[PDB]
Amino acid sequence: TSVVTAENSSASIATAGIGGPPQQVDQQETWRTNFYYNDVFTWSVADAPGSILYTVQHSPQNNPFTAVLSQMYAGWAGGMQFRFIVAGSGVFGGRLVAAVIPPGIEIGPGLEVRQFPHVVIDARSLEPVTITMPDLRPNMYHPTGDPGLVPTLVLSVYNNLINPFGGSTSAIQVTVETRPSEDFEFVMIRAPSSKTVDSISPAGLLTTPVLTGVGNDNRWNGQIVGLQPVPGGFSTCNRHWNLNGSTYGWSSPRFADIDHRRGSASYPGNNATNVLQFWYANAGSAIDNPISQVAPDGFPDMSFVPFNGPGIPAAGWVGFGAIWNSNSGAPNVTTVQAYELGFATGAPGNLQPTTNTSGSQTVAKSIYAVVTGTAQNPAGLFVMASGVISTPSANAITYTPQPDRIVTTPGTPAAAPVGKNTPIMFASVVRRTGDVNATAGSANGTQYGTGSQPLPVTIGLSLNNYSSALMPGQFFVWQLTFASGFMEIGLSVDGYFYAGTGASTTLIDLTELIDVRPVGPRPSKSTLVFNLGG
Amino acid sequence: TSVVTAENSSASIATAGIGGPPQQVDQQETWRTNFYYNDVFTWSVADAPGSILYTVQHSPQNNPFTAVLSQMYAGWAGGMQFRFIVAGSGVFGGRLVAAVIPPGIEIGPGLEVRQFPHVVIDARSLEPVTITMPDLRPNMYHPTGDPGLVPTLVLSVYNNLINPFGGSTSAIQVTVETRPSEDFEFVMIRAPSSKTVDSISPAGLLTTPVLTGVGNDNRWNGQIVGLQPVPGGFSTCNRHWNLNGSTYGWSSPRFADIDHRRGSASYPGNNATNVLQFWYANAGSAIDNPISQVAPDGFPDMSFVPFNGPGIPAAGWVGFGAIWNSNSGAPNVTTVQAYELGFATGAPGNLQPTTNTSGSQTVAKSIYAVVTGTAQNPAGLFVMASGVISTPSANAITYTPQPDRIVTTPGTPAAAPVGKNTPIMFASVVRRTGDVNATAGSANGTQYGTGSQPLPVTIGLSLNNYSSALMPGQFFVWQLTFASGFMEIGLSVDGYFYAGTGASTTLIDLTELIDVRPVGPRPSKSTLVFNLGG
Repeated sequence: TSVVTAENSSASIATAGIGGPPQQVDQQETWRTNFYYNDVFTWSVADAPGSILYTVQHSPQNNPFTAVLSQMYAGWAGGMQFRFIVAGSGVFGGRLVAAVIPPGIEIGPGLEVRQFPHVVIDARSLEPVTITMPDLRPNMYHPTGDPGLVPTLVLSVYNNLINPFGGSTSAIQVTVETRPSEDFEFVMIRAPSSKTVDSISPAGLLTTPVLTGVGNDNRWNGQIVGLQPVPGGFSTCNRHWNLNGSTYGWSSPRFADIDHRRGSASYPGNNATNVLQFWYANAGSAIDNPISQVAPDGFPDMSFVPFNGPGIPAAGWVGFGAIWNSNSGAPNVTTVQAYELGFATGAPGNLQPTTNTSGSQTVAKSIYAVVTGTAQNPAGLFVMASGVISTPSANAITYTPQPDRIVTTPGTPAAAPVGKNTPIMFASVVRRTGDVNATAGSANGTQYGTGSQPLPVTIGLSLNNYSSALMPGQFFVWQLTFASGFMEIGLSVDGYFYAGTGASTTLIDLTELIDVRPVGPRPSKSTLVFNLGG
Repeated sequence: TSVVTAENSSASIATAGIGGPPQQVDQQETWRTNFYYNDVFTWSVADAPGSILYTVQHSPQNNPFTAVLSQMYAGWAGGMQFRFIVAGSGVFGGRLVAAVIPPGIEIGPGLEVRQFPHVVIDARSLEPVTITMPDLRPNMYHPTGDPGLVPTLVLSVYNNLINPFGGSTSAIQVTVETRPSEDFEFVMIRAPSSKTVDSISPAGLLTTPVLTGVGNDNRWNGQIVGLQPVPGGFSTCNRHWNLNGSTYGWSSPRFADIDHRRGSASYPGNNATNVLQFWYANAGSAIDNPISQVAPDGFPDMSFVPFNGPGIPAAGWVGFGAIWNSNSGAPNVTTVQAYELGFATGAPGNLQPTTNTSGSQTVAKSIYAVVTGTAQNPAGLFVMASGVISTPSANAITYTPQPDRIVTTPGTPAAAPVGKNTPIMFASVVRRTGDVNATAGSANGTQYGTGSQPLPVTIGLSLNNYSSALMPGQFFVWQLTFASGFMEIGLSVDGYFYAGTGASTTLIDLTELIDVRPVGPRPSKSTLVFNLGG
């Protein structure tokens, strides 16, 4: 075998002797002789000449085996060899340029990689193309924890990609591989406790059994069976956490309980027998909720539908609950019922649905008859957190909610389709009131309820800060593999999830889904693949 | 590594010793061992066999690093190595021939490159094809400033390019790369003050922040947000500067002021209360303007629309201004109003719009009521240079101007679509009179006003002479790179800008535009690319 050493090799082990004798310097060790996978990027026909497709800074992490060895060593020095395995086709054309940009030069649109010392990679190349990144460093070694100035490896489009067919295929995958060079070394062994870049990548929170096993939504605690796209956009802010340590809304991530103490109660009719109890409060009276004052913790963020009489309302959010008096509260025995909660205006007269939370008032009307009706001014509610959907007859209404019924607070980031990508929404089979036995079989299509993001993701995002873990303008992409196809699923800086379905409103079933796999950050201009089983 | 020396190598350093010892002659210097980018040309399927695609004369400039080193050296001698990296495809066919034509032979259509000593370059070649241009010179060295007779490198079509598909892709990009040969040298070090070809290429005047940042039009001082093509052609001559140091029109490039002293004034009606003041002068009475006598400096070159009564006219050019008496002028206090200016015939009776400036008369009619109306024969105007567009109601009329309303002087060069290319026109969002709050958001589409060329280009072209900087029959091409595509934009010998959209009238938005890049001269038969985001 032949392992290529760097140009600055003899002065690299010489000046890194301030760390003592070099460690893991044995050239017959396999982890130093073989190339191993590092990354995959995508080269589309929409890429301009001169545009940068791949960028990596010099670091052991670029190799899977020097990233393992760097957690026991407090320092490194030496180069790294990169290989480029274009998937390609013999009908595609266009070249790439790869050059090692020295420290002190910007990496941006104005950079002319073609006038650096470079290597050229064809779109139809069989053998992989190799370049060596030396360790052109001003520090004498890079301590793992603050490495210093490093060279950068930049792939740029030389000639733009052409496909002389037309549609269908428009992007080529290029696989980066990585081997240490002959003068790479480690110094100053440390305890494996912890160190290195002191941040967490957003990769391990979304694993395999989150979609084909356990895993729940943000609205009901239902098992995820589908992703359904929406074209045009939607907004959710209840249990939706963005990539920083913040949210815009109430409802801490737990389906426990809804409890409110102060608010008015009423019932219609002159007779206090077999009526519908109606409870109301304004927005901003929730003193007990430490996150947001606009609602009690666990209140559903849907718009109230105006219904009257004995008719069961279509769609909506009902939950089992009771009303309790204040002053060391013991609830009334003769009122426990299913209640539909929501947001209205003009209570208790002409009730209209509301879109914005400001200027709205929370309402709670019973759907079934109750033999007693109270009207005391201090009163509250106690409603379980998990809910069901009220329906007039069986059949199947629609997936609930629609994108227009979902209430938003002021200052909320909205999902927008960028390119051919479109946002998705996670579906779950939920029980209903028109048919309790809604097993997923025959007797009409079962009801689907859709939340924004998976809860495991909400729990694992709430604690950690990811302000630099994903570079804005891109999304982190996972690779779902079914039994007869595969798909790419993205995750932006706002917590939204993307798939490149385009203008389609068809539910995608995770029945035959097997495994997922991290890839990394990838820009929003690249279309996520849709090679499904169909 | 191996660097190939020339055939006339031993007699090249020998006869260039009249300059003394050779400089930058060190073969281990990287700038002499690596190939670097020089140019890109395009090989279309419309190219005949024998037709010349690429031509370069022998010069250090052909290399990015000997062009840097030539500004400190007053002389050079030796060869240069060229490489040809065809982007290609495995489905394309056809060959090229590259030969070094000696001095004293013409470079034209009758030249048979295939019977010179040549190299053959396939359309589907993976490895680059190398040729060496020796320094076959009659002078003993080439002083930078007057080099003398040089050999020329000519690429010609051997077999014409075939695509056995049909449409879509019809052109291949070929990338020229360049390395100095072993006997290249510099002599007689000079001060870096300045020298070399003593002219400026038209490349640095159109840079990145001219389109996604600062940058204004020739009609209003509005920020450029779009390019819109027109099929059929248009003519503009007001602040439109061609590639020489000349123009055909008035209005020096500055939005300062419009001031005219002599000309007649009138108002209709027997009552001198709440009338529309109307001022007129003939074409050719502007003594104060040193460029052209046909107009005052800053007068808008649009055709007057005939309107009467209290109706606000559709389209047009209005500006805020007042009338002033002569003989050490102090203006009248009781007449300051918005005025619509323009060109008419048959004033003050039957007013008709005019196309040609000869035989026309400049008119200036108020659109709003004014409590005093003068009729003195010596009177003038003072109108601000920046203008707005008068509109009856809100909505959106059209982009203004249309190609037919624009007045031309006699002797004006007209834009014509050549091939599939078509001319473009730079758009800007301008304020209107029907809606002052024309922020680019909701409440109908905002009004777009279109000028001919960017002002930075007018300022940077006015001073310098470019009579040989662009070879006629071609255009200089820049490479715009968006977030999801790219485009080629040309610039001819007449100041017009071209894009290869074809027969389309759709506005192209520079919202996602990032960077531009110079390429060079490219002929008019080559279609500029349109790989946009759609």
